[PDB]
Parts: sequence; structure tokens; C-alpha cells
Amino acid sequence: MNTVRSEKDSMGAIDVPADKLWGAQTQRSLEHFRISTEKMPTSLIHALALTKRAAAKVNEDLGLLSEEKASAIRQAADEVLAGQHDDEFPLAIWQTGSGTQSNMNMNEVLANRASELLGGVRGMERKVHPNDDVNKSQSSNDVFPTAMHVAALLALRKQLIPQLKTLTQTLNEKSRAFADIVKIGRTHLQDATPLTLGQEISGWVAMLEHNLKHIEYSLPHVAELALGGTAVGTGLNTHPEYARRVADELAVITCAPFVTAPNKFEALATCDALVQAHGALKGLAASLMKIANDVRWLASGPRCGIGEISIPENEPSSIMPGKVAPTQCEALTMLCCQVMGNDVAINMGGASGNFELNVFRPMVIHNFLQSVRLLADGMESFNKHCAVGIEPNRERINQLLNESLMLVTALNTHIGYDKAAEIAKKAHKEGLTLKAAALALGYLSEAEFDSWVRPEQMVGS
Amino acid sequence: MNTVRSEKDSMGAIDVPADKLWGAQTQRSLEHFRISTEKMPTSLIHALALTKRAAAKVNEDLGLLSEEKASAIRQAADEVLAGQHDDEFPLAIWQTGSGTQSNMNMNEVLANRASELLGGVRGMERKVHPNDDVNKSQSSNDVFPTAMHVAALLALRKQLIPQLKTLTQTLNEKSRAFADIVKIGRTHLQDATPLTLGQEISGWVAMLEHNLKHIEYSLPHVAELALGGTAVGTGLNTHPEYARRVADELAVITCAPFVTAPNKFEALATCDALVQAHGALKGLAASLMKIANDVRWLASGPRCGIGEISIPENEPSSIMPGKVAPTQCEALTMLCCQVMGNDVAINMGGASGNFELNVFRPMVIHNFLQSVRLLADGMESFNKHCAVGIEPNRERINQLLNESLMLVTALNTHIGYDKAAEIAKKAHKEGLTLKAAALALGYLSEAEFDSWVRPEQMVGS
Amino acid sequence: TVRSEKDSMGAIDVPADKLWGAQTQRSLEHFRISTEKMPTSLIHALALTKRAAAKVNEDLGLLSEEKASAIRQAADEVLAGQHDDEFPLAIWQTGSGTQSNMNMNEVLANRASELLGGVRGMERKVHPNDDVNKSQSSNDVFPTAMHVAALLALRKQLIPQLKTLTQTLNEKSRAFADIVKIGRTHLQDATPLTLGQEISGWVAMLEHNLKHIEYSLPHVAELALGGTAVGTGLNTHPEYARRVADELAVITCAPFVTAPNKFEALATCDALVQAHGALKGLAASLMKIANDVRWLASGPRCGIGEISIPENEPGSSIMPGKVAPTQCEALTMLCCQVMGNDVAINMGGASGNFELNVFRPMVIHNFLQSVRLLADGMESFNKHCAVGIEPNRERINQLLNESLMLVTALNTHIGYDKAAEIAKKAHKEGLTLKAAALALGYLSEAEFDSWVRPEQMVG
Amino acid sequence: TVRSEKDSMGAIDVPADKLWGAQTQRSLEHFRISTEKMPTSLIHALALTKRAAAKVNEDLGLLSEEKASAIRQAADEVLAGQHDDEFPLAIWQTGSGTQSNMNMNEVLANRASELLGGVRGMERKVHPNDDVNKSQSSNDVFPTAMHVAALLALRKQLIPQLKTLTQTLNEKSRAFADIVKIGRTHLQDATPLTLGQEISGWVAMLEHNLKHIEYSLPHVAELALGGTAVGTGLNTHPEYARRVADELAVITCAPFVTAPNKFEALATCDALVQAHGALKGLAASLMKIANDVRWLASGPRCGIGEISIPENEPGSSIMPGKVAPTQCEALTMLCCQVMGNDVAINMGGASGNFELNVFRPMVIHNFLQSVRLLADGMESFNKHCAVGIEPNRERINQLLNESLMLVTALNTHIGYDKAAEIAKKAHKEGLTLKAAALALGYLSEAEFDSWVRPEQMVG
Repeated sequence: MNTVRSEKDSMGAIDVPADKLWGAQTQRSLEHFRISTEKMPTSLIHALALTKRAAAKVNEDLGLLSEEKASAIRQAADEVLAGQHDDEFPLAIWQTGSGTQSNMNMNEVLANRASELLGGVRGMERKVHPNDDVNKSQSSNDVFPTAMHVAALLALRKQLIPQLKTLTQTLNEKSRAFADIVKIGRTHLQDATPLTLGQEISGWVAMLEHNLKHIEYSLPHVAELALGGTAVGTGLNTHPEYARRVADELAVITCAPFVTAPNKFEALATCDALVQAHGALKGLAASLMKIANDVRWLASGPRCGIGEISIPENEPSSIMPGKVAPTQCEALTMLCCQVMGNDVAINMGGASGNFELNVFRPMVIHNFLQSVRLLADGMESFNKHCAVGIEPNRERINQLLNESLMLVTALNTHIGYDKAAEIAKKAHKEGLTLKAAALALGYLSEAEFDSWVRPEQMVGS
Repeated sequence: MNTVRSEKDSMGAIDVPADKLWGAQTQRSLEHFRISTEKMPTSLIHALALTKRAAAKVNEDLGLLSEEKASAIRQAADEVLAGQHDDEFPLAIWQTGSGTQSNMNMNEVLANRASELLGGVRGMERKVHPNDDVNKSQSSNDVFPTAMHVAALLALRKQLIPQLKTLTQTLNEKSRAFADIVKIGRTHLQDATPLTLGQEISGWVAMLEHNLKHIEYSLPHVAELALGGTAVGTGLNTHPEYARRVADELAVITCAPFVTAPNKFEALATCDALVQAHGALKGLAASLMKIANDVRWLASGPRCGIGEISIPENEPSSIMPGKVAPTQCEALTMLCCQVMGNDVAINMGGASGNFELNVFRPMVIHNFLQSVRLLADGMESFNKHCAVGIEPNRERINQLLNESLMLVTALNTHIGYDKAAEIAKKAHKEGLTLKAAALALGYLSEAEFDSWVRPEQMVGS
Repeated sequence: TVRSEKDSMGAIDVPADKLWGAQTQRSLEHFRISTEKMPTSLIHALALTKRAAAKVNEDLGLLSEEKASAIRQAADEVLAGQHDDEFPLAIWQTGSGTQSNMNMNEVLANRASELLGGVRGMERKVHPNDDVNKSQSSNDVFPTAMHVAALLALRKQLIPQLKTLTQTLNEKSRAFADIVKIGRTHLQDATPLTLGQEISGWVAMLEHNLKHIEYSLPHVAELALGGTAVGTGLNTHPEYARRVADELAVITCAPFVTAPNKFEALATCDALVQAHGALKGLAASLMKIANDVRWLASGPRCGIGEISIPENEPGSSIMPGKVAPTQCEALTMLCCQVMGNDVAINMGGASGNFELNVFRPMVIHNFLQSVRLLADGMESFNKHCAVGIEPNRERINQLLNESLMLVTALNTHIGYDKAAEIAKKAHKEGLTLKAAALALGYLSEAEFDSWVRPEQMVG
Repeated sequence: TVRSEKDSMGAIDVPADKLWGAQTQRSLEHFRISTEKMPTSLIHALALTKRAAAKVNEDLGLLSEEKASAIRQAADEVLAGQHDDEFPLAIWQTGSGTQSNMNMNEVLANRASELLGGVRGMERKVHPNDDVNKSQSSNDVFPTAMHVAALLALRKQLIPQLKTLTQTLNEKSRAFADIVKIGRTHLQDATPLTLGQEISGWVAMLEHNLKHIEYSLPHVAELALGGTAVGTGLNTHPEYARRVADELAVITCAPFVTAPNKFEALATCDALVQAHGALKGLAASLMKIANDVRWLASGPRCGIGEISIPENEPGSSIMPGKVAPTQCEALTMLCCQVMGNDVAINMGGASGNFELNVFRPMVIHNFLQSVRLLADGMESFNKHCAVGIEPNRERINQLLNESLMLVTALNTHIGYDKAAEIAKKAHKEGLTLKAAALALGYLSEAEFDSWVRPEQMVG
């Protein structure tokens, strides 16, 4: 659409596309921050809409906003939440550090749309006003941090934690299914004392269970909302009940335990809750990296690696059977590296507040919500396209066990340490199995070896 | 478009949207890696198209590909380069770690489109074939690293370096314009020996000049291309002249000094050139962070900060004059934090190669090209919306100078160290200017103070 | 001047005046990398682990009373600082910490032998592997020592110093609760708040950090000891794991428990990756607090200057008030260090393979360094800076009353447009708000003094 | 047992048997943070800086010959290792390095006084500020010492060890140029290459890293000395900056030059941020090389096992061949450390304000540690692992000939579909390619031996 509409702010008039719902301040940000391609994610836009919806409801309860306007703002916000206005939010992450410009983007879009819903028009003849109505009782300084925490807490509760629980359940099923399959241990990459495949997988399960607890511990701080601190944390120019009322309303409409931040100065001056919560996410990334690496190394082959397990083959040469890459493991290890880098960017932004306001906020939330998407969707993908189909290669597992030198300790009680060690040394030096070396020395019979060397007795319970 | 077309690969048939040009392998990747929202950037898609265009030209020179097909592939690639097919590349960053799936995305789109250009159709009756024709003489293992370096070198040469030079020129102009404006120094955040505003800005200029050299030093390694190493680096199944010929052709069509990598094993097994080049970019981020912080602190006010300079005010309360935030400085400091995090993700991916292939490649190039966009566009934005308009506040600069205790050293040659120190101590203890303290003690006249205390004599040349 | 000690590789000369043995001596010849060694906290945690292992082995009838008691006595000597020069090995050693495990086994065996009337060296009465390492593997001993050192350092150094600094700042916040000052957002002048309110933000940050650190302690309290080589506990008494964790809890008075999954305990450093996440959070908070302090104290004349801080370093007599905020500088530097240490830890923690993580010396080197830096940094910042923060009341009032920010107090009495006109005139002509208001004739001096009350603008 | 030394803050007791003075003693009371101190390389670089400054001051007629010579003699004693215990200050000090500058000024003044027949303490004949610090500021001395230490460590330790390891691996690549082995991509079996070709990739990585490190040296060679307090050189002789850089170049034999812009030199650590970028590149390359070595050596029976490496540690006699790849573990651990150190350096380097960066002790602590780790790590990996890499020729051949990858050699003789059918049958039925081909009757044993030549598949 080439045709324009003239929108105004305190700086003057500026042309906006006639087919868009934003206003003058959005247009100025769009034109002045042509930096790369990263924009606010949908989760954050939705959290801003939820914040405005709750603010309008409380302003109406307090007699500060008319019922007609409050209902129109709620309806407009619900359209945003329903996915009807994604193209109305064009602003970059790399904008003002308070996120003021995205606050104004929501104020302008909701005001112009609410005006239409009341039978009016968009633009300067609108019946609902971005600052006086949609931003009533609020500051950018308290709205943007509120939307950050709303988006973060809902993403953790609704996407990440459920996918973590699902992957954990799958691996727990596999651990139980493979509880009796003895395999060679590996420490330092070297052959080691045996354990069952179920025991090894139980370590992955325990890692994921511990990670869930650490993530859960980070949620109460993210649930604290800045809204009501206004410009600098004092709440000047707001009703004394606004802060608690809006947190309560957000809790009602999201079914999440939002509360007003007990100290609004900490809430405005820092991103500390997200620095801490992201600490738990980088812990999960380190655990997932290890699990993903174990899976791809154990599946490596078809003939010149380890090959103890098989995994689903999801992408396609017919001349090369068994030559499909562990692509889910690769995607997962890549995104785990991304989370580690994202943690550094978050830490730098979080360490860089000054006085009453941290102004590194768009960058912090860009990284935080990205890590949540990566970890949630990555666990979902790895689970459905790899973990549910892990299977042992029982003959290969047994071949490696039986060709190893590690089972020699089963001989000690029968023939003594000295002869057992002589057998292991001969097998290693001459390239023999333990059985072949033991028979060559005449220290036992084949029936004795088969009776005495029992891997299923070497793994505890 | 709901209607589908059945596309085939060695795994079988899969439905693709009838209005799209990709094929079976793209569709499988699209469906199996539903991870977050990050896709290949346009610069990388273009670099893949350039690589296929050059490969087709050389295959034709060598008699391996018909003129009719080579010209059709070139035409299709030129359509990609002209921006006609951006929606034909739907794949995620978080895919197979070799980038094979994006290689196949380009093979399939170019084959289906080249078929149409020859009077044929898209799909399984096509006249041009993704693997046999578009991927002739190539492997994913050597194509994706080639596209990574093509995209990286062109982005550095065409976007980042020109914007760096432009910002450097602007600050050099400002340094010359303000060469005679003496201001208070600040070390440890404390008042310090004076220097000129031009001298202070000359430090910013020298930083940017040094950064340009460091970036230039990283370009020769990025210019080395893997293409011709094929699956593992040996060049098996390729003409002995292919590697040099394709690097030469890429050099011709891009006007950049691409060369074939002297060691294809290093070229496939690592991302070392990009790890090193990104080291120079994180150096630039640290320099830009410092410059941006100096600008916003020096402009801080209007009345309770430093206020030595003014900057353009680009976004809008009429009740609050002088209360506009340094928003370009905020966007720039935020993206500098991002580059630091991106460096960690790149380092982890680059450290994580195994044997013949590094399979962290989509993640590495995602971060690398993002840092280039951020630094290039950030310098462009900061220059045009802030740096070109920096101005001194001469009265405020002089007020701070004259109210400081630092000019007292100008008295030493006239009245001696002991009396000068007595004056400074009295001024500090009693809250006086140096002049008022000196007159109160009777150690000089006002005319003597004005004649002797000359800041323009205290900054060298 | 030397004696000959032996292991399975043969004989090797060891300094006669040292208590280590053949394996420690070999490590000194093969891992000559940089200067970083095991810190005292880790050496002590290793000695505690061996003391507890010896006690449990005695309880189970696996180790004689005379040997177990002599091992415990030698371990107590290490804990008492008598053997600091007996642990010469680099951080940059075998990734399981085997070499440092053997260093402790050899030193304790040679010393225990002397306590039993014997000698050090190959004629010793107590043996590094058969006695001091009985029921153990390096694979489970080293992560046990890591967690013992980490939990005790958090409980005994970091958490007390965090509480002490928090209490100081809470006292300052109360003392300054009624001092109104200009706010600053985006570095620009902003709506007022009290100095006490601003400091209460620092206090709330430190209180939140304490909770996050406390949440990390239960996982660190889980011990690998008893998992043996790969986690199955093969060749170990079924009660060993619980008994040794119980004994460590007794002797340290800390709530150590045996890890419920020994495979997670051996294959990862996850508890420390998570606990260090809380420490880098504290580093980000301390960076912000330290920066606020040095910026608010900046001057003496050309910065902000709203607070004064103690001056701990000399300066030239001709430069009064120039002294640098050096406690803030040391603190901001160590906060950067913690951020880098977190990356090193994350890479090590992400890099386990199969049954064992072999990045352990590096992980614990970084973790214990971060604890020392944060604990000692908070102690130093508290004692030498925070306890002495004071307001510069005249400067605070000068900045507040000469700013443009108090103009909002006029909106309810005169027009918002009149108030805006006052602010624009003051800014344009370099006037105070009061002077611009009197020049426009919009109010009396009595009206301005009655209407513009900063103390009514901080709620 | 003590003497009383004085500064502008008053008198303070200093140990009689030490050579520092009042300001160093105060730092010891105010910066009791952790255990990290200035490394020897930095102490030596500080002594060299003072030696050069004294020589130039003498040349310019600003310092007497007897004092300048005594200062140079005392500095030479520091360089000769006679005063290591005279530098007790923490890294975590004033961010400009002022305290360590004063530590050197006091030690050199007190010792120079003794060399002139005087005493240490307040009756000294040579003075820390007026003599040893003449023409200097802490602001320009500390970054000069940082760059002197960094450039000399890169030239004398890191670059020689990098060249030595590269030469070893180049010899191995030539020795193994004809040993065909299976390729591995995505961890999966892949097209063959020679062991020599695979090692040539490691060699090319190290050669590229050397070039990147060399490109960082010119900026590190630029020295701040002569910029004085804020970069203007106020109160300093106009020739001082060039003369002191020249003298440092003479005495160190390294190409030091004066920084062309002293404001960049004082306000940033940019040269070290950039140089450390090349070091983290080397860390990423060494991580990959070390991982290839330990994976290729993995076994003795249940891994890859294509190469053998020296066994430097003992093991139990019942566990032959189990020894861990411990050099690879130390090297991968220190590579993680370098990555973390880079983050700490980047944060410090990004955090300058106005005329001075005050994150300097932390930046140089990390930078010099990374140099020690990489230099010593490359020395250790070379001597104790790389020189002893050998192929396991039978295992290499077993993996290669039992894989499915050589089937492509049949495409030109029989059908591609026949070759594909052979591979599918071998994979399905657990056969070799040759056995599956003979079972299908698609060729003779002579034809397979003639056609399937791995040595013709590596070009």
C-alpha cells in the first residue's frame, strides 16, 4: 500500500502506511533503527497485549477509564492475542533500551483499533488515545519489564517445562526397557567396568529431573512484576492499589502466579530474575549437550564407530546403507551452543543497569525468549524424532563386551589375581580375547570361562 | 495454497505445496526441524546461489554439463540473487550440522526452476535434476562451508568495512572541528588533567582505525574456499582443476579475492577462519561499546549529569525539555553485548569439530552473519542519527573546567607548590572555586589568576 | 636428598623431605602447565573425604583401627595447615582428578606410616591404594571433594559475607530514607526518589541473590562417593555410600547426602554448572551496585557527587578529593572474572562423555575462584567502602532544586500548559523553575515554596 | 621486626625484612581478595619499564647518573629472580594498576638506596615517586608493562611452542602419508583418506593460527608510556615517549614503538582484546586436534583404536591398555579456560570510560594466563603425546576393509545397481563387501582384489 496517513506526536507529523494500525512513535522507531532483522517475538507482543488488557480492566475497576473504552481495548488486545495483527508490530530489537518504542507500538495499535471498534476511525480523529487511555496509570519503564516477565514465565510454564517432562518420561521408559542389557563402560573414552544400558540412560533421566527442579526454583522471582513502579519505582501518579490489582488480574487471565514485585527499584533497575533464570537454562543446555553426544556416539557407525544403539533414520544414497547422520543430535548440540552464547549477552546486559533503570531490555528478552524456544522445541523435536525410537543393537553390545579386556576381574575369585592379570596381559599383547588367552595358558576350560565370566553379575542391582 | 505436489527422494514420496519450487529433501527438513524461528539469512541463500552458479559454469567449461542446462541454472540462480524467490527457502538454522539440507534446498529450487526455464515443469518430470545436475562435482560437505565464506567475506567487504570507514570519517571531522575546545579529563570517573574535546574524539578515531586493520587481517583466511574438497577433503570424484576453476569463477562474479583452500582437510574439519574473523568483530564491539558510552555519558542531563555535548533528538513530553534518551547509543550498546555472546556460541561450535567434518555450521554462520549485520547497520545508524550531529556545549564545558580543582597546577610556576596546594585544599574543604580560595588567602589578584590559569596551555599541542 | 619410590611403571626419585610418592612425582614431570594448583579449600575437602572413608572402612571391618586412626590423624594435620607444600600438582592434569587423588593417598599413607612408628617410602606401614584409597575410585573421590569444597565455601565464606553486606546497605537505606534526590533513567534527569529508596533496590537485589544461592545448595550437597568406577558401586559394601555421606555430614556439620543417581553424579558437573549460574547472577548485581556507588560518588566537581565514600589511598596534597573509587574498581573487575569463569565451567560441564566427566580440575578451579572472589570482594567492599557511604546533602539538594523535574508539582495549581511553559523557559534561558515562574508572573515566591514539595513526590 | 614508612596518609608499619613501602603496605590491608597476584612476567615487564624510564631520564638530564644506575641495578635484580617475595599485591586492586606501579617504585627505590650505600625506609637516598616514577604516571606505566609482558610472552613462549608442535605433526603427516583409513563425517563411516592427510589438516590449522597470532603483534607493540595522566603528555619531555619505546626495544630486542595515539592507548585495552581473539582461535583448533587424538586412540577394544599414544601414568597390572589420554584431557581443559578468559577480557575491554580503562589488572591476569596455558600446554602435548603418535596398522586396515565404504570402487566395473545391491546385502546380512559380492556371483575374488584399491581412492 503506497497511500499514507498522517499521524502526530509531540514532535510533529509523520506519514504511516494507510493500511497499518500503528502511529507516529512506531513509525519514527521503524525509520530510525534499521538494524539487522531481529524483531520482537510473538510471545513478547502477546505479553504486552495481556499487560494492556489487564491495565485497562483495573483502570475501569478504579473508575479511571470508561467501561466503553476499557471493553474496546480488551477486544483489540484479544485480537492481537488471537493472531490477527502480527504485521502491526514492525519494530527492531535494537531500539531504545527501555523498550519504550514497543510499548508505544502497542499503545498506538490498540488505540487505533479500539477506536474502530467504537465506530470511529484510525489516526488523529481516533476516539481512543494511545497515551491518555491505553497507557493510563503506566510508564514504559514499568510496562516493558512486566511484559518481559509475563512472556518469560508463560513460555517456561507452557512450552519448556512440558517438553522437558515429556522427554524425561521417554528416557525413563527406555531405561526400564533396557535395565537388563549389560554393556561396556567408558571413562576417559577408554573401556571401563560394565553397566547396563538402562543404568546409563537413568543418568540422563536424573539429569533432566534435576534440571526441572532448578528451573522451577527460578520461577517465583520471574513471577514478580514491575507494573505500578511507574517512572522510577516510587509509583508516583498511580492509585495505591494499582500494582497489586494489575498483578492479580494478570494472574487471573493467564492462570499463572504473578505477584507485584515487593521492591520496585530492584524491578526497574535490573534484569536479575532473568539473569538467574537463564542460569538454569544454560545448565539444561549443558545436560542436553551431553545426552545428545552420548546418543550420537553410541549410534555411530555403521561399522567403524561404537554402534551400540540404533536411532530413527529420518532423512535420506541406496549405495550407502546405514549412512544416515544423527541429525536431531546435531540440531540439539547446535542450539545448546547458542544458549551458552545467549547467557553471556544476557549477563552483560544484566550487569549494565544504571541508577533507576536497566536499559538493555530488548536485547535481554530477545536472548531469553530465544533460549526458551530453542530448548523447548529442541527437546520436543529430539523426543519425537529420536528418543522415542532408541533401540539396542544387542549383538554389537555383546561383541564389544566379549572382545574387551574388562571382564577379566570375574576370574579373580576362581584363579587368583596373578593368573587373571597374566591372562589380561597376554590377551592385550597378542591380540587375543580373554578366553583365548586363558585357554592358551591352560588355566581354565571353555566351560569354566563361560560359567565364571558373567556380565550380569558385574553391574550391581 | 492447499493443493500439493508429490516429490520423491531415495526415501520415498512426500507432499510439497504445489505453489513452491522446493522438493522432497527440503520438505522433510521443514517437517522434522520445527525449532524456533531462525532461518538461513538472505546473505547465505545468495551465497549458496552464487556457489551453484559458479559450479554450473565450471562444469560446462569442463564438458560435464550441457550449455542448455548450465545457462538455465545460471538464470535460476540470478532470479534468487534478484530477490524473486525468498519464500522458497523455508529451512531452520537448527537443522543437520553440515547444512546439507539447505544445500539440497538450493539444488531442488534451482532444478525445478531451471526445468521451467527450459520449457519443462517442476516436480518429478523435471528436465533438470537437483543432484545429478545442480550438485554435479559437489558435496554438501564442501558446498556449505563455501557458501559460509562467500557470505562472510562479501558482508565484511560490502557492508561492514564501508560503514566503519564512514563512521571513522565523521568522528575525524568532529575531532578536527573541536581541536581547540579544552575540557576536564576524567580518569576513574574522577576529575583529571584537561584535554581537548578533539583529542578525546581522536582516541575514538584511532580505535576505529585499528579495528579496520584487524578486520582486514582476517580477510585472507575467510577468502579460502572448501569447494573441491568433496566428501572428506581428498577431492575424490572431481576433476583435478575444479577447485581452482570454481574459486576463480567466484572471484570473477563477486569481484572479491576468493581462492581455493590450500588444505581442504582444515577447510572441512573446522570453522577456524570464522572463529578468527569473529575475534576481530568482538574487538570492534568492545571499542564501539566504549565510544557509545562516552557519547551518552558526555551528553547526560539536561542538568544533573555531565552535559558537555549535545546529540540529535530523534524521538519525542513538552513539559520535559531536554529529556530525550540517547537511543542510538542504547541500540549500539545492546548489539555490542549481542556480539560478545555470539562469539561464545561460535567458539563452542568451532572447537567441536570431529575427524573430517565440523557439523556445527548453521549455528556458526547464523551468529557470524548476525554480528556483521548488527555491527554494519549499527555503525550506519549511529553515524547518521547521532555522530554527524555531535556538538559541544561550550558554556557547560567551561563551567565544569572553571569549577574544578584541576587547574591549580597552573599556579605552581607563579606562587610555588606549597601555596598552590594550600589553595586547592582550602577550595575543597570550604566549597570554593580555586579563584575564590586564592583571593581569600591574598596570594594573588583576580587579574593574575585570569592571566596565569590558561587551560589552552595545559593540553600540549 | 632423595628416596626411590615405585609404582607399576618402575622406580622414581622423590625428594626425601617431601611426603608424596611415585605417582605424584610422575605428574610433576608430565603436567608442567602454568602456575595454577589445587586451592587449599579443595585440598582440605580431599583430606576430609579420606578421613571419612577411613572411618567408614573401619566401621565395616575393612580397615584396621590402627591404620584408620593414623590416616585420620594425618588428614587432620593437612586440615591444620601442616602440609601445604605437599600438594604441588597443577590444575591442568588428568581430567578425572586422579593425580590429585593419588597425591592425597600418597601423602596420607607416608605420613600415617610415620605416625605408626614407621617411615615414609617403600617400607611404609600404610599403603596409598590398598589402605588410603580402600573402597574408593578417583572417579568418585574427586567429585566428592569438589562438592565438599564448594558447599563448605558457599556456607562458610560467601553466604556470611553476602548477609553482612546486605545488613550494612539495609542500615544505610533506613538512615537515608528521607533524603530526596533526582532520579536518573537512560542517564537522564528523571522523577525524584529518596536515597534510601535507591539503596533499598541494592538491598533487595542482594536478598534475592541469597535466595537463588540457597536454592543451589541441595544439589551440591549430593555426593558421588560410593559410585566407584562407573556408578554401579561394584566391589563396594552396599552401605558404604550412605555411611560415608553421613560421616562427612557429621564431621563438617553440613547436610551432605549420597547422590540418588550415581551415574548423573559421575558423568556430569551439573550441580556446579547450576550453582555457578547463581554466582554469575550475584556478579551482575554487584557490578550494578558498585557502578552506582562510583558514579554517585564521582567528582569532586565534574561528575555527580551525591554521595561520599571513604578514601583509603594516599594522594598528592595538591589534588584533594581526587582519590579513585578503588573498592568499586576491584569489585567490578572480579565480577567480569566470574562471568568468564562461568563460560569455562559451562564448556567443561557440557563436555562429559558416557560414564565420566573429565573436565573436573578446570571446573572446580573456576568455581572455587569465583567463590573466593565474591566472598572476599563483598568483605572488602563492605569494610572499606559500604559502611562509610554518606550523603552530600547540599549537592543532592542543588541538583534536585536546579533541575527541571519538579515542575510537575505545579500542574494541579496552575495550568499544565503554564507549567510546561515554565519548564521550556527555564531550559531555554538557563533559569531555575522558580525564576522562570516568577518572570512569567504565574505565581508568587510563597506559592512556589508551598506547592513544589519534593518530599511529597516520592510515593 | 618492622619499620615505619610514610605517605600522605601518615605512618604505617612495614616488615623490616621487606623492601616495599607505605603504599604497598596499605594495599595489602585494603585488597585482601582471593589468591591471584601479579605474575612474574608482569613484574619483570614493570621492572624493564622502570629500567628504561631511568635510562631515558638520565639521557635527558632529569635524573642523576648515580641514581639512574642504581635504579637499573635494582631492576636487574628483580629480573634475575632476587625479589620475587617483594610483590605481594592482589590482581584485585585499583583498576589502573596504580598499586603495583607503586609496589615497583617503592621496592626499586629502597633497594637502589641500599646500592648507593644508604638504607631502606624513610631515610632512603632514592625516592619512589620523585626518582623511580619520574616522567611517568601509573596511567601510562601499567599499560606499557601489560604490552611488554604480552609481546615478550607471545614471542618467547607461545610462538616457539606453536612452531615446535607444528613441526612434530608435519613429520607425522609425512610418515603416515600412505596409510589409508576410513573417513568419518557426522561421526559416521565415510569416504577414505590417509592418516597423513588427516594429520595435514591439524598442521594447516596450526600454521593458520601462527599467522593470525603474528597479525596481532604490531598493535601490542604500541606503548602508552609518555601519554602521562590523560594522553596529552603534560609535564613530560617531548622526546620521552619515543626515547623510552626505543630503549625498551633495545633492552628486550623486540620491536616496541610508541603508540601513535595516546588517548586510544590509555582509554582502552583494544590491542589485547584483539590479540586474545587469536588465542581463543588457537584454543578452538587445539581442542579439535586433542579430541581427534583421544578419539582415534580410544580403546583398547571398544572404541576406534586407529592410533597409539604414549602411556605416561601407571595402571593396575590386571588392566593393560586402559591408561587414559591424559595429555589430551589437560589440553582440552585449558582450551575451555582460554574461552572463559576471553569473555572476562572482552567485558573489561568494553568497559573503559573517558580517558582511562580501569579494568587492567584483570585483563592482563587473564591474557598472561592464556599465554602460559597455551604455550605450556603445547609443550606438554608435544613432548608427552604428539611425538609418540603411531598408527595401529592392523586395526586401521580391519576397520577400512570391513566397512561398507569401499563399494564405490565397483561402480565402474559392474553396475552401480549391482554395487548397491552388494552393499545392501552386506549390511543386511552382516557380511563383508567381498563376501556379499561372491555370494551374489557378481565377480571373482581376483576381480574384487584387483578392482577395490583403497590407495586409488584418496585423490
